[PDB]
Amino acid sequence: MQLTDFKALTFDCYGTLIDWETGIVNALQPLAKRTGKTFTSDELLEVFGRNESPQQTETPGALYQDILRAVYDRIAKEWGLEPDAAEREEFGTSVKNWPAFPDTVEALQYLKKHYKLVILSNIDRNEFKLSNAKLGVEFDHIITAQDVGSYKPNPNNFTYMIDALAKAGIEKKDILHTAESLYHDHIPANDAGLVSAWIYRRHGHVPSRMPNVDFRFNSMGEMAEAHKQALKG
Repeated sequence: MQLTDFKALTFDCYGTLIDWETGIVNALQPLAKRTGKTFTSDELLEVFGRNESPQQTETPGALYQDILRAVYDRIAKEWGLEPDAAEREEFGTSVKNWPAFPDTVEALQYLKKHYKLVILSNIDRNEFKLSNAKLGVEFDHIITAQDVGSYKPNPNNFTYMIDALAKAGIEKKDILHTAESLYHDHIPANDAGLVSAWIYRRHGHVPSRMPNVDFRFNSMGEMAEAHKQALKG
């Protein structure tokens, strides 16, 4: 089991490459400032998570911005504020502002030399295009929840991706699924017969079980460095 056994990295974007948590903390600043209260990042993320839950659907909405706009309205109400149209507009379009983790770009640029790179995203393709502009590489394949008709961890998202890759010449055994989320990514990766690289980020949705993972790295940078070390012998 070696990182060189694989030809394609199939990535989660949001949570693995793009730091959605920081993006949401930042995006909540205008509304939060209006409350006059000071929140910790964990507090903001708790409020976001609890208010995004009721927006979840089986068939994905075409535009992720509609989820964010609905969450904005709910949070403003929770905080005892009237929603503001301008604030809602900005919050709803905030994905483009969500930052890459500081290690992401250099790691992707290195890994792009050696692997076919794939995105499997629950956020729509147009938002991803805006994130892609700050990720520093071209992706070979981009698969979204809208394409599939469901959100990961639905197994169809993985089957669709695997089938797309097979048509592009990549056998299932040559895929390394690289992601932060045990629940959204590694449980279904296990069930789809993929090998997993867990990019654990800040570790330490509740996964029903702990999935098997074959590699563990704190960041994409660490994964890239492990590849470099592997090549050294």
